[PDB]
Amino acid sequence: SGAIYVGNYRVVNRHLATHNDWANLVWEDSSRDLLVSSTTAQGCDTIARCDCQTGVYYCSSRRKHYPVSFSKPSLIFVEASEYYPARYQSHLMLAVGHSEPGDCGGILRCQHGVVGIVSTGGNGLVGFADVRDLLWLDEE
Ligand SMILES: COc1ccccc1CC(=O)N1C[C@H](C(N)=O)[C@@H](C)C1
Ligand SMILES: [Zn+2]
Repeated sequence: SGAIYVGNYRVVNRHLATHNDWANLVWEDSSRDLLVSSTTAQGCDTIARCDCQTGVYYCSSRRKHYPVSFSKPSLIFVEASEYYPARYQSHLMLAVGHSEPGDCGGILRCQHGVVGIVSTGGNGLVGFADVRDLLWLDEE
């Protein structure tokens, strides 16, 4: 589990969105595994607007933050899970790192801010849904 809280937005994995998220929906995209809902309170996270390919992510199944090198956002084939069939997921970045299904939502960050959230993994890989192109998260 986990979310990004920037401005009056909450960014979560679409597959973990709650009824309150759907009832306060701003934007969702199944191909990216992302959903954004509105919040009453202002958040403290800031979004990175950069080209970093190194950062640090939070892994709840180890209670640890790990440094990682990750690929550029791309269209990658992801195997079937409890939440989606096997399909291509867009804007996904892969790294070598520990992950388990409930690690989705952990933040990946660089010196500029939040880069994305854990969305996929297995066998010593972890995949992150990028948010750096969603410029509207920084306003209104
Ligand atoms: C945290 O991910 C794992 C880690 C180890 C093993 C398996 C997983 C699960 C995993 O790969 N997915 C990909 C799915 C997607 N974003 O399409 C999502 C619903 C679950
Ligand atoms: Zn950066």
